[PDB]
Amino acid sequence: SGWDEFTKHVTSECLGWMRQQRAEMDMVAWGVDLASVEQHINSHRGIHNSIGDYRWQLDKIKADLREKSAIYQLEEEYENLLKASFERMDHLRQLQNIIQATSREIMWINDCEEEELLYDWSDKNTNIAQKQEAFSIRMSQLEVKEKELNKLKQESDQLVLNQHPASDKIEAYMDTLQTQWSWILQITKCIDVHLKENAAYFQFFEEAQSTEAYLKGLQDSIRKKYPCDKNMPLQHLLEQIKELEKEREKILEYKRQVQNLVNKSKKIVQLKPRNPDYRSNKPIILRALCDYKQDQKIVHKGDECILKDNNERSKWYVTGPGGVDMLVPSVGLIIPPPNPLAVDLSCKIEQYYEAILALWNQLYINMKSLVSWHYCMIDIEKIRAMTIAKLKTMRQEDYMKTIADLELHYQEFIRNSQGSEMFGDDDKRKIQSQFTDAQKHYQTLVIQLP
Repeated sequence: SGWDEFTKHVTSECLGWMRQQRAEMDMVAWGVDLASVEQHINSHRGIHNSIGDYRWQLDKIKADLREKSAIYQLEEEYENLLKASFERMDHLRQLQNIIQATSREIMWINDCEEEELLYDWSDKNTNIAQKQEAFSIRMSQLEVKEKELNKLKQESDQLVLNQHPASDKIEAYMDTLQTQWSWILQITKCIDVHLKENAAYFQFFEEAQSTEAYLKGLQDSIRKKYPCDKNMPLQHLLEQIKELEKEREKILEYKRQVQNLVNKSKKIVQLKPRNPDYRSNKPIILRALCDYKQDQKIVHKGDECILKDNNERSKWYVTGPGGVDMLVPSVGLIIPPPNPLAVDLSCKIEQYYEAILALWNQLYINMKSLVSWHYCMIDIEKIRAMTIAKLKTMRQEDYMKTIADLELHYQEFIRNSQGSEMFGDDDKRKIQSQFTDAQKHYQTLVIQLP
C-alpha cells in the first residue's frame, strides 16, 4: 500500500497467486499410503514445474514496475516459494523411498513368520533333520537382514533429525517393522526349543523300543542258553557257571542303560496333542515358549495354559493362567512332560530288566545247588568205600577231614537247595538218607579203631 494504483494491482495479484500456491502445497496430508504418496508426487510435480515457469512471467512483471519495495518484495516472495517447492519435492521423495523399503521389508518378515507359523511339530513330522538345517540357513538369512534393517533405521533417524514434515508418521511405520522383527526372533527362539525336545522325543522312543525288544528277547535267549537238568556232569557245570557270571556283569551294564531311560522319560515332551484330531480325557497342559501379546491380552514365557481348541494347526484357543481365554499361535506353545506314553514305556522296560534279573537268580542257585549235590556224592563214595583195613594205611586226619568235608558240603547243598527247582522232596529225602547213613557208617569205623 501507498504505491501507484497500477502497482498495487500488479503486485497484489502476484503475491496472491504466489501465496495461493503455498496454501495448496501445505494442505497436503502426510500419509504412508503409497498410493497417496504417488499422487502427491505427480500433483506437486505439476505445481513445481508451474512456479518454475513462473520465473519468466515474473521477470516481465518486474520490468514494468518501478516501485522500489514492490520489486524487492516480489522477488523475496518468489525465492521463498521456489525454495519451499524444491524442499517439498525432496520430502515427498525421501518419504516414498523410506516407506517402499520398509513396506517390502515387512512382507519379507511376515512371509518368514507365515512359514514357521504353519509348520507341523506333531509326531507325524519326523524330519527334525531337514528342519534343523533349513533353519540354520534362515538364521543366516536373518543375521543378514538385521544388517539391512539396521542401516534402514539409520536412514530413517536421519529424516527425523532433519525434522521431516512426516517424521512422526514414518517413526510409526518403523515401529511396525520393529514389532514384526521382534516377533520373528521370538519364533526362532522357540523353534530352537522344538528342535531340541522333538529330537529327544524321537531319540527316546527309538532307543526305548529297541531296549524293550532286547530285554524281552533276552528273557528267552538266556533260558535256552542255560538249561538245568540233574544229569549234567560236574565239569560242564563249573564252566556254565563261569559264563553265567559274565552274563550278570552284562545285565549290570543294562541297569545303567535302563536307569538312563527312566530319567529321560521324565523329561520327554508331548507331541500327539498337537494334532487337531487327538482326543483325551485329561486336559492338556501347555507352557509358553515366549511372550505373546495381542491387544491387552498377554501371555508370558513360562506361563501355564490350558488347551481348549486346536482344530487350527497354527492358532490354538487357550486359557489361563488367569482364566483368560485367548488365541495364541501354536508355534509359541509346547506341551511339557510328564508324557504318559513315555513314562509307561520306561516302567515296562524296567520290569523286563527285573524279570531277567530274577531269571538269572533262579538259574544261578539252581546250578549252585547241582554242584553241591555232586561234591556231596563224591564224598559219599569216599566214605562208603572206607573199610577198616583201608583206614590203617592213611593218616589219622585224612579221613577225619573227609567227614568234615561232607558235613560242610551238605550244609551248602541244604542252603542252595532251599530256593531251588532242581530237587523235589523225593530227592531231599534220598540225599538226607544217604548222608545220615554214611554218617553212621563212619562212626562205626570210629569206634572200631581202638
